[PDB]
Amino acid sequence: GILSSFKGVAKGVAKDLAGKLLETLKCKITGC
Repeated sequence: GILSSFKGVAKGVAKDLAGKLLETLKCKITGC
């Protein structure tokens, strides 16, 4: 389903988006 894919992944996008694009520094800082 689309909703399944979104709620599975999109639900935590607010923080994790930065985790991906800024992996070089957010994940090092926050510990993603």
